[PDB]
Amino acid sequence: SLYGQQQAYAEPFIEMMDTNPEFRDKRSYMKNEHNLHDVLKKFGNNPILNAIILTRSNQVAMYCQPARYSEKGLGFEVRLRDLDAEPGRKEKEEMKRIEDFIVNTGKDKDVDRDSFQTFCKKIVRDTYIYDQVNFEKVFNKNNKTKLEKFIAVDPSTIFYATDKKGKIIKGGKRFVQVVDKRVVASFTSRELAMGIRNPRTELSSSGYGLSEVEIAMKEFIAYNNTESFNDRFFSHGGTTRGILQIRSDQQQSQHALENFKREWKSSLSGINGSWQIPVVMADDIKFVNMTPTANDMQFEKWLNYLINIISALYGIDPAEIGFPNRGGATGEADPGKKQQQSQNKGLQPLLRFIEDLVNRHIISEYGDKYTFQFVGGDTKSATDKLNILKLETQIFKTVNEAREEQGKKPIEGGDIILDASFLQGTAQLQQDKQYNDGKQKERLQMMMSL
Amino acid sequence: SLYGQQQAYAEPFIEMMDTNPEFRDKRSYMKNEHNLHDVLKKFGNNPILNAIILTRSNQVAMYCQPARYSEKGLGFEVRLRDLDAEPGRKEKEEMKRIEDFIVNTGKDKDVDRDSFQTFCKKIVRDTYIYDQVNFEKVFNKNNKTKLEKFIAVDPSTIFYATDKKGKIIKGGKRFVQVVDKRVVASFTSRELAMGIRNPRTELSSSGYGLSEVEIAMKEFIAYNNTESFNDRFFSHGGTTRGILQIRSDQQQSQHALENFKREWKSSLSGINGSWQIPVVMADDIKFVNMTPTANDMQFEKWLNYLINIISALYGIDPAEIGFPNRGGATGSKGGGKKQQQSQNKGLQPLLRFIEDLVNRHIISEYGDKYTFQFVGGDTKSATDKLNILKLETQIFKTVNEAREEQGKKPIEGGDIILDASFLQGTAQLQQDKQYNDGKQKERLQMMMSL
Repeated sequence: SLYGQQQAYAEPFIEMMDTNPEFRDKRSYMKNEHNLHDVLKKFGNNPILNAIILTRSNQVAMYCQPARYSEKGLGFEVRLRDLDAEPGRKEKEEMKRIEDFIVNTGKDKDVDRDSFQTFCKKIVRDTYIYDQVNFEKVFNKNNKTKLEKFIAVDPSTIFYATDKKGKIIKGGKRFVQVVDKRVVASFTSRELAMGIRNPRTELSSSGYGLSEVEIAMKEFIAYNNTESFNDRFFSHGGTTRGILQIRSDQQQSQHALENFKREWKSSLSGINGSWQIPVVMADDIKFVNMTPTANDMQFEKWLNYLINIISALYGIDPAEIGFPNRGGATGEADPGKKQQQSQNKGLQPLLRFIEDLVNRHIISEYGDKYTFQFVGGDTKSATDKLNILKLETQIFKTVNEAREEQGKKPIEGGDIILDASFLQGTAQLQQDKQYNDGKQKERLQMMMSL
Repeated sequence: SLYGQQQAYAEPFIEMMDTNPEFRDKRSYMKNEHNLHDVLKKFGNNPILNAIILTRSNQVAMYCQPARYSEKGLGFEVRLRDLDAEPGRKEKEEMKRIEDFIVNTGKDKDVDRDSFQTFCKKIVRDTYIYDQVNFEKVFNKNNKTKLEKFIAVDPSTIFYATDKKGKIIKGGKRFVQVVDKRVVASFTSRELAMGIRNPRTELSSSGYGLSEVEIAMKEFIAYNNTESFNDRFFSHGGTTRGILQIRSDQQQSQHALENFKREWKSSLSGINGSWQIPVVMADDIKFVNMTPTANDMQFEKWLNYLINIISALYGIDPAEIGFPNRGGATGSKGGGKKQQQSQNKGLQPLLRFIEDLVNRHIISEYGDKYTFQFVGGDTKSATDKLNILKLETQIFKTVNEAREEQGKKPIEGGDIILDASFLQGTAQLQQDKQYNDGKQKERLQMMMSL
């Protein structure tokens, strides 16, 4: 079973003829092809796809540092799940250790290992080429329970392992690594993550993703063709403006024509000849125009159309990558702005996907009490914090509580709210005390008299 | 019966010739087709349809996490139905357990199981391809009453089961799974959900949905044809600008013409030849133009029109997906309001549909006291909460009640509202008390004197 024991079938009921009994082939949507990722790998140098991958991964890279150490507060943090909990002395250190582990991408620091930044850039590129992310988790050899490293692995080499009965293996070696169409390694679900953004219920999809490169492939071909078309004007074309037809009773001999070419170039070529006019006394002279007087690129609208569609599949603004956004007219609790809508639509899903992968696979080694999240900045300058506390000191905080939150010594005459009504209250209660004191003393004096 | 015992017929009275006695065929609206879902499956790779499915499912994916743990408040929550109730100590834990179950998509955590995010993306894709969502509910083997997992199922495999009398089964195994036109599984209403967005009263609709892909199918075909037309200029066309007609008493031999081609390319081709002009002394020379001097894509308006219709059926702005908008040329205005309206107009129906499905099928296992809802954020920052409490402390709250809500010890001189009128009242009442004390003591002393 793919997920677990179920009475509904989740895989093709009849075993399709995979080339190998041991793993499920990555069939194209129409099953016209069985090695789809070897097709898609050919597009990894596409300039548009690479512009998207680079812009997205550059945006992502800003979060990669811990917010804890980043004075602007931008980055990620590891936090307790419950907002109501106060972390214990050991929990704060364990969270700092997990943060450090993530930063180093492993237990010890080692310059030979990817940083978290390099890891994230890798898996972003892999998502947008293959729609398949894999990274291996390597546990300590002496203690299988102790994680030491996680490293991203080439997704084109990772396949679901299949039983001889054509069923996908669960609980065992769920995954195999295949090179030259032989299995070179195998992994359990414990040892290898797989992440997919575009899941399908389709039985024959066999749990694999769905690349936008597959969907947009016709568009990519059309784009490539129009680029080659426009370039071949110079590379292969005839740029010749026209033919100068000179006509007489008989064609000139080749010798005559070649010394006429010499008179021409010696009299009219370059800057030196540039404004002279030839006089020619042929019987008739005609010039046939074979090209437009002013050439420019063709099919520009076609290009914009194609690129707009590809951008809509990837969820990016064409104008963010130097193209017209067809239709223009750009579309929160914050007073945000139109562009931020595009930023958000592009950015939060990818970050959330990465968060999901990290939470499921790494933090889960430390148990569910912790959470990994990326966090944006805050609008909490000294001015804003002082305004907030200026209200809390009216509503809640005595001077000394405020000072204590700063670590500043309490002062005699603190422990009061800074409101005149509070003082009128305390002056009332003081008078009340002095009155009750008088009343009780005179009562006592009368009782002693009686 | 389809719904229940009723005297109005809800199904075709005469049994239509279904291919199999055991299940109801998914006939097309006109009954022109009996295998409708195998028709629609061919469109699941359409770039427009996939752009819509991906944008919608990316929008939905943000809500999958619990709001409880999300400091911005965005996500979902499990809640008591009544807003007036206060949850008991055990109810809070039961709600947390149900939330955890939903997040994990099952009782235990298991990296091999779909997350809720993957489930939602799946069922969104299924709604927008088939207008049919199915997921199986798996109960504990020892206790059939205890739910363990829910898993999304391929909607193309799920059919209504029919009695030998051609009536749809109720109370029994209402559903069957059919693969290769044999029944591989069966389900009760307890074990399988079905969700439909586009219901019909039409008797022959037999309880199935209605995909927008079926309605728009002509438009999709026209789209495909216009795309092929525009692409075939490069793939198959003659791009040849024109014919250079040279004419003389007799055509040149092939040898002469081929060494004329050699003179031509050796003198005029590429950048190297780019600005030279040939002189030719044929009797007459003509150039016949066969194409426009400037080619571009054709039928662009037709494309915009088609995609506008498809977007209007799906309820999405074409500008959201990279097309000019005509239905709202110059956008729309009145009611950030433009963004808010467009976003919610797309998103809220699908979210409400998922909520309804979850409430009916999952939460109902725990009884009607609870509800599952997606919840947006709120503008309830510390600033807003402090403003609110700054009013409540004038209207309701003494300093000490506020401090208690913070868990901070009450202070002598609290128990007062921070309004000067309240203190002026209490200052009056104190004097009133001192007067009544004097009056009563002097009354008693006078009575004792008399």
